[PDB]
Amino acid sequence: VPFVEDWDLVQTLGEGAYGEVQLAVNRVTEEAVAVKIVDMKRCPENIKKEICINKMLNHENVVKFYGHRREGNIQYLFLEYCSGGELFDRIEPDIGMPEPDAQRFFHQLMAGVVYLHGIGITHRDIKPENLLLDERDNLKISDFGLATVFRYNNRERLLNKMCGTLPYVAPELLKRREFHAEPVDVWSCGIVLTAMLAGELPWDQPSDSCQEYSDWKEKKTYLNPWKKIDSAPLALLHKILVENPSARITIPDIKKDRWYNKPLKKGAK
Ligand SMILES: O=C(Nc1ccccc1N1CCNCC1)c1csc(-n2ncc3ccccc32)n1
Repeated sequence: VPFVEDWDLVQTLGEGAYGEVQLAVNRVTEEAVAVKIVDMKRCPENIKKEICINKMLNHENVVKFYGHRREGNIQYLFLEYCSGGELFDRIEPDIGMPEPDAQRFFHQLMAGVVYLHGIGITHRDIKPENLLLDERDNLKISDFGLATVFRYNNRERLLNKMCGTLPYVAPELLKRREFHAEPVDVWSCGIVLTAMLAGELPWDQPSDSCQEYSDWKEKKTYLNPWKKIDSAPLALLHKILVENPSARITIPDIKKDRWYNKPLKKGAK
């Protein structure tokens, strides 16, 4: 058993356009889970898609989906709780974080992205606010509200929907009518890596009109944020933040990168 199906809402984890995320604790087991609550009266289609995609997810670096409950016009998505909070909060403004910590988070982010791409899913909005940490500081990708299928029955479909978050979005999304999904998620991962190592975002958007983006294209790496980044991870960023998505490094090649494979001091937590 009796009561095992009861959950107590104990605290608000966050509030935003998606609704709110609360921490819930099981009345009997004390198991902690996150609950995304949405007033479907203010979706029903978006919600269904998010649930359908969540149902496909089973990986250690992706927030797990436990199920959902519909109480009238309120939808309840039960998700894996990540007590370590958002990666965003581990990034010190203007500083970033220690390189070994950034590398470990990057390895884990890559593992989650490889998994998603392997099942034909693109996240479309990778950024530190959406990357969560568990009790051992293991990274988990969250928020599949913009996620979509880019490969089905072994055939790729090109994307055309402009979406994401400007400082993280790849340049082809702003310039081209259609584009491949994978390089767009690679690019945002490179912006996340830059933020972790420098504590700042390099540009407002990767447009010709953006001076900071122009400076990067001109290899002015003596300027911030680049100047703050050691040569080895900077060499990886030179391969990721490549304007032409067809020339941009792919994940299998990121896995062969020198910095990616450099032993640094960091363990779980
Ligand atoms: O799936 C989750 N969230 C989630 C699911 C769907 C849309 C948005 C979110 N959030 C919004 C706030 N930033 C993170 C993504 C989720 C699973 S655990 C969790 N947790 N855990 C700790 C925590 C602290 C702040 C915000 C969310 C948090 N959130």
